[PDB]
Amino acid sequence: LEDLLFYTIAQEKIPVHKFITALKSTGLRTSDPRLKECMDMLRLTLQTTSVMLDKDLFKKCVQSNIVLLTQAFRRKFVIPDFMSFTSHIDELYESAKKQSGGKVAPDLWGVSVCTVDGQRHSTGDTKVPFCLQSCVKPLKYAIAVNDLGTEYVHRYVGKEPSGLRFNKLFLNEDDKPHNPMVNAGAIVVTSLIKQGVNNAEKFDYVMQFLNKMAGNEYVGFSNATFQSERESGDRNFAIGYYLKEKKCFPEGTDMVGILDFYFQLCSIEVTCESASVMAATLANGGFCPITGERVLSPEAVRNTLSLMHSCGMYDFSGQFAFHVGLPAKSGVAGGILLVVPNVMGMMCWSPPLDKMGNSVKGIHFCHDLVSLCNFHNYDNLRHFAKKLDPRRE
Amino acid sequence: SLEDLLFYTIAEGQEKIPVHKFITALKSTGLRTSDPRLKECMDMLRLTLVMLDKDLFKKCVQSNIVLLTQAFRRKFVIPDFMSFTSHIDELYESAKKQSGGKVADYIPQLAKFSPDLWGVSVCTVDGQRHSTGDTKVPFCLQSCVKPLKYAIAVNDLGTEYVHRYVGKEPSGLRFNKLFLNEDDKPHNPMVNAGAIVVTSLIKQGVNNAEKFDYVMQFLNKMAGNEYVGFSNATFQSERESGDRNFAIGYYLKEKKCFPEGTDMVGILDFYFQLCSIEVTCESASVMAATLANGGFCPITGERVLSPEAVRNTLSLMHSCGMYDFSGQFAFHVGLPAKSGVAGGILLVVPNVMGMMCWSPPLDKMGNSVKGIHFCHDLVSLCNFHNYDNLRHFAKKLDPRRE
Amino acid sequence: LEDLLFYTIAEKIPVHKFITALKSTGLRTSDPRLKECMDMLRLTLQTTVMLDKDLFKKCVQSNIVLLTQAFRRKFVIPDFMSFTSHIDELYESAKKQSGGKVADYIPQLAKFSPDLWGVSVCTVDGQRHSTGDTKVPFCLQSCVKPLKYAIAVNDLGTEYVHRYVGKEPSGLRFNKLFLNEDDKPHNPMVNAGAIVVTSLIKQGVNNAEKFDYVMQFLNKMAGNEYVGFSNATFQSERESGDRNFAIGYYLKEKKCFPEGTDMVGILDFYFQLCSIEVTCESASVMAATLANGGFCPITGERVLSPEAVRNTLSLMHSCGMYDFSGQFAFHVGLPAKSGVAGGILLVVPNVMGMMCWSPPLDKMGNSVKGIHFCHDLVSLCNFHNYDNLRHFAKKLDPRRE
Amino acid sequence: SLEDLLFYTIGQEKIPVHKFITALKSTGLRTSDPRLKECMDMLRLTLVMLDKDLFKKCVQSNIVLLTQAFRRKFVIPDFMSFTSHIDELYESAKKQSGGKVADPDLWGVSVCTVDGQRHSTGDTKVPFCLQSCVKPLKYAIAVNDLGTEYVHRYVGKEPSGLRFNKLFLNEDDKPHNPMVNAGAIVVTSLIKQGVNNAEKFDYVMQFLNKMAGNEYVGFSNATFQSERESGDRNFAIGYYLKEKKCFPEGTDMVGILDFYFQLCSIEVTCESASVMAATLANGGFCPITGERVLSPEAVRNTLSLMHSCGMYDFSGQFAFHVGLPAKSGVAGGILLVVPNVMGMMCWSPPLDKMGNSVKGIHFCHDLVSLCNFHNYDNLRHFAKKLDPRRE
Ligand SMILES: O=C(Cc1cccc(C(=O)O)c1)Nc1nnc(N[C@@H]2CCN(c3cccnn3)C2)s1
Ligand SMILES: O=C(Cc1cccc(C(=O)O)c1)Nc1nnc(N[C@@H]2CCN(c3cccnn3)C2)s1
Repeated sequence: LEDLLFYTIAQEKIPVHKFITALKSTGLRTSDPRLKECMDMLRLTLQTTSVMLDKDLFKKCVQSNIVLLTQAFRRKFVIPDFMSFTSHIDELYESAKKQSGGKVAPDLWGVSVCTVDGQRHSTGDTKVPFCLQSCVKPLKYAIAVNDLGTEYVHRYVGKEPSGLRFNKLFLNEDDKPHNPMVNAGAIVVTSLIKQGVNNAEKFDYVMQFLNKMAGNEYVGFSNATFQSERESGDRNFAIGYYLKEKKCFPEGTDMVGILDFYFQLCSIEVTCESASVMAATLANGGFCPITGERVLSPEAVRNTLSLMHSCGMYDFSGQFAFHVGLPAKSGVAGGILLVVPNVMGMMCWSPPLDKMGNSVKGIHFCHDLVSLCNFHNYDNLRHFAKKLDPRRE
Repeated sequence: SLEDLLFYTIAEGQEKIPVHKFITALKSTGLRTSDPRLKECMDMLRLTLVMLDKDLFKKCVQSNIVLLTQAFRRKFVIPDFMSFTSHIDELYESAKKQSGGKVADYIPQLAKFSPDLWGVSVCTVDGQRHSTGDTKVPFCLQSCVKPLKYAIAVNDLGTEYVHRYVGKEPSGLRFNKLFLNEDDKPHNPMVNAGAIVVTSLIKQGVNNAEKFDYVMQFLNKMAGNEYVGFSNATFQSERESGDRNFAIGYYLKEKKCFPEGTDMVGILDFYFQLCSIEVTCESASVMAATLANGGFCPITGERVLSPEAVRNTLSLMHSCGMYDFSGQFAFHVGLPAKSGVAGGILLVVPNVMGMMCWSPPLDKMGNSVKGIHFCHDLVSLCNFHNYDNLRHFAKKLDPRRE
Repeated sequence: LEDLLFYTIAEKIPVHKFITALKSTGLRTSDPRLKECMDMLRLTLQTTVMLDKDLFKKCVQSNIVLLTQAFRRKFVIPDFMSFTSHIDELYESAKKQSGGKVADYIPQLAKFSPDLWGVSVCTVDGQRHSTGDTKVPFCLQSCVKPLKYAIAVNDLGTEYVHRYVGKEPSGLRFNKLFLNEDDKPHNPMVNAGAIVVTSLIKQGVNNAEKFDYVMQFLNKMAGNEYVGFSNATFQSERESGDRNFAIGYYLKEKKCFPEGTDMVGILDFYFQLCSIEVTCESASVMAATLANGGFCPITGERVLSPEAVRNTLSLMHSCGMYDFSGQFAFHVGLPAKSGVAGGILLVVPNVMGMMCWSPPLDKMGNSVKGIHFCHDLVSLCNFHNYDNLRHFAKKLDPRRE
Repeated sequence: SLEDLLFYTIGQEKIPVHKFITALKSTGLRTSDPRLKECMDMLRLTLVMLDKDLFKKCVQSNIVLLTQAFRRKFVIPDFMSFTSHIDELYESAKKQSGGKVADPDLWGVSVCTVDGQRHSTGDTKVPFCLQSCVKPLKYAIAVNDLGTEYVHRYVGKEPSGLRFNKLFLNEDDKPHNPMVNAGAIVVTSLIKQGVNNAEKFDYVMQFLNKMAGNEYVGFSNATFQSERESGDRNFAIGYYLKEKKCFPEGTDMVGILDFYFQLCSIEVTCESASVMAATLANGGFCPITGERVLSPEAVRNTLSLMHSCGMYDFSGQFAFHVGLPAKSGVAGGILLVVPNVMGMMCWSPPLDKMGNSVKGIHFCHDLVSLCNFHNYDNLRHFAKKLDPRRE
């Protein structure tokens, strides 16, 4: 298997740089956690002789990681021609870049891609930290369903868009918040997680869960955003008191403590790069693609994607489901967390928002992405007219 | 050569293949001997008529060799079809025990149907077929026709024109009491007001008899020429008790929701006719499979609908297709479906198969009790939910795999 | 007594002096209750311009009760001349407000000059005053809604009528919903409620007889002044009545009609009732019948039961001015009903009826000049439902010397 | 002279004091009436037989009021016959024993006419909290001090219609009216702005004392503590209004909520509350003191909104059948105004499903079935009703 792969890259010896170039062109990064042993071995070899790899040295280096390297080089990844795909991503990025309207809650614009096989691409401002805000709502819902199951969670929150052209009603007709993607629903979801412990431990628990979803890439916290959310959270206090009065919380809930935790969760920071990996975990059935670790149950992921599909883009949710047909979640910092199930996760970020509250550039990019590729939920992988299918050669 | 390869597969060391042995093997892939794409092969077999040498076999199968090769090399979307239909039969028998609900009675033609009629038909995107129960009994599409006529409208007129007159979203728990959204358009094509507007868009400028003929011809193609009929007795009854639909018609007219030059009372007549179109589970499953197969009819290979028409139809069936149960159905079942008052549920598994489930008794939401029960069990068993993962699906079975 | 009254007006009374004094009370010489007196005066000017004690007694004796109340300043508004002078000033002030749009949805409405403006007053004692265009016929339209509701309650009682229609404003939900939560039209003053009310009247006879019955009832309310019919308005209403057909089918589906109703026949009758014509003068008498507990003030006949009148006034108060109803109830505080021809039927209970008419409508559908006049009227006089009769700051109380 | 005329009406040489007192009470006035203070002081100084001269000395300072009383010029001339009807209505409502006390057999009705004629039956001297019955009173204070235009920049003027009171704000982002909780909360924020809550409360208490002609007004600290501990719905309203900028600039919203709970906890008796209602019936003048308490504008606006908005979700039915401005509260009080005639307070703790006192609702319907008091009854033609304004 090491030999087979040796011949593919070879003709007596392989220069190390040639192996690295070929590896990167598959879309994997040399820092990928699943390539740690291989890359450690290569570094050790460049020490123990001072740039050329025979059959035997090669086998020694790649043997621990041979399954993944074989899939990579045999073009078995979900997107086999990754270089051609990222060239299209860059063109969509540049086209969205020209849409400069909208209002910040301005010129920063980044897009990151992580496939379900861990292939990575970034364009623009993808290493700048920003708060998740409402992008965290699907993530904490997934955690709640993961730990508690669908039946328990949906005793407290509903499963459908309100329809009302406003977040204006807090409760559906059964006295539950409409869904986990609206503020009242996210507040109730927050109350379900890790009940019985203090806020510091609840927060640590959620942070550890997000670290795993992001394959240990950047997850941080903006104390400045937290302070500001809590000082202008009058609408959220209104929701909290309303839910308390209507008995919407689990028995023994400290409602004002839950609101504080809620503001903390909104203030969690990511980059486009780290958030794309979180989205890829959702695209990959709850397994983190760059570590192989099982993070969320399949039930948690399926429910989260269903509700992002119908409820994730504020009052634009219905239009977005129809035209784009992908589970997505927007936030006021300008983030759009986007999932292409079975294919990839993305995070798009540009601060200026349209009248609906959605990033202008991200919305434009999402429409162009589905115009180009047969990724709409109800596109037919068989016949798709003029679209490109990046899953094929 | 391809015919020879296939000859050896069926021959298994023998010099000649008995005809019955070829037919049995063919049926076990899921294809029917009547499949329109196997016409030349079956014609040749009839001309030959009970033993087939290499040469005679090649003469018979040569015109249809591509399809027969895919069949016998287990390349169909569901390779182990026999095992799959065994699961379908178990789900069928389990739903059969759920005999609650009430048959619709508001007209004599609905009230007449036995509560105990129950059929399920499957047609995969490769034309593999299976039926259990009462699958050859005609019943009216009723609201099951709504996605089909919307697909026709989008096919002929494009998304932009159609959605100038009808919206694209569920109204939400505002029930179905409001006829128009805030932009004075019916909320979507799956509610009565939206379907009435859609009906006014089709084949404009010709009389109702020609509009109806056109729609009937279109449904014939979607069904691969299987049973499509018309119930004049249902039509007469719909039209005499259609007070709610007349209220909608006058309301839309007042709010100028129709294309210029519309004869609103004539459109209502056409609407009642379309609701009275009859299918069987068998023929409707093929229509659903056309939608699962990106607009190509799987048992004919004919392009019937544009990709845009099919995608838009499936999107709206997903969110709007099961009356007030639409949101719950989208969440738990996660498949585009459309129910009707005759007890039909038209069900699409994109890229995999179409189905029609039919049982007259309806739940409190208006949906077939047995069909709803079957749809839940189907997705509990198989990784067919829209947001199931194709790689990691816990203990579900994936019928696309060996 | 005739003698007492003789001395009040008096050795001999010139006829012209008796007539001018009579007119200054606000009564008209044509008042039906003065017929015998005026007949006797005309006969006297034929036989034998001067009236001694004896001739006077012969003339006024048949009508002496009414003439005594008139001359002893016992009418509801004793200084009527001073009151009508205020009415005229309010009229002239509203005349300057010439904004709004004439209704155009049918040719018969679109036709009316924006500048037509009339106000007529009829007190509960039959005192009359008109200013401006008060003898021009126009269709009641929605102004007929309280009148046919009153007829229904008169003939059938409150409990029967309110089995089919509700008793409350829908709330600023506007009038997009045809039915309340109990599947009844919200009240008799909205189109769906008026359609159901129409189905209750004179059931079991044909439309021609239903119409004749309503017309005879309106004639009595108007003390036999002008009540007519605009066939041209009727034809136009019926050919563009799409919204009303929508309501009719909706009500039929929801079983809102009395058993055996011919819904399309009811719609036809509904359009006929909307096309009934009045003048400001004749409609003010209809409003005065409602102000006077169901007795027509110029004939003394009782047109409607006390129950019918009370219920009609209650619903005009809360539901009568379309989406402006709540604002109108708060600021003006009088039962009123508007219509798309520019009419405002206005009732001051225990005091008077009025009809204000000016075609140009505001954005709510109410006559701009009529609305302006109604506000000024209550700013000036202590007529608001919740003004006090004893302590009213700087308002004038016309029912007081 | 007026004292002499009155002397003759009450053909002896001398009037026993008891005979003057019993005749006075039969007009409906009480001997403690503040407007009869000088007369009753003089009688006490005199103390049992009164000649022409002594009588004149006693009644002279109050002679105008005593003349109206004895000449049957009061709004209800045959008061004794009227109170006999009130007692029958009282006994008939007494038999309606359903409903649930807010989480019991007490029943009182008090009448005060616009002329200060008084009658009570049942439990009319037991203190209970106004609760929502305070809403029209504080709205009247706000309009009195600030005018209609300013107040209605912050609160609307109409019933919401909506199934219940599920929406806090109308389409213009104002609470629908002053009689719903959100509207009363905004009204509370308008009163005596810029001073602390203790002074705002003192000011309102002084205003209520005048409306009640100085009869019983108290405060239930126990009710206040309970309202604030379970006021989650009111905190939701407060935060919602704050977010939508519904309060005057510089408002301390949590302080306003505290004041709101205090105002709900003010105590009255049926007797003292009937006088407050009579102030509203009498154009803003307190009938038993003659003092001007509220502007005519404040009173008219208050009565208009009580008419359409005062009886929770029963308001539209009540307006149609009863046709009188009224305001109910969760302690079982119904404050009722018959404009130009009288105020009443009905109190019985058990409430119907709408939140209204069962006995009070029954009494209000019977009162208008009997008498031509509906706002759209006619004063000349009224079928078989009794008109208590006539002899
Ligand atoms: O109708 C129901 C379901 C429900 C909620 C509570 C009780 C029931 C029941 O009757 O069982 C039903 N939902 C509701 N959700 N939220 C409501 N009110 C909140 C606070 C006030 N508000 C608005 C919005 C716009 C304008 N003004 N105020 C939104 S009402
Ligand atoms: O006002 C909007 C626009 C719109 C659309 C979606 C939501 C809203 C909203 O209420 O916020 C408004 N649309 C409407 N569509 N249909 C309406 N009325 C029809 C006939 C009468 N009717 C009913 C229903 C129940 C009871 N009574 N009559 C249905 S009015």
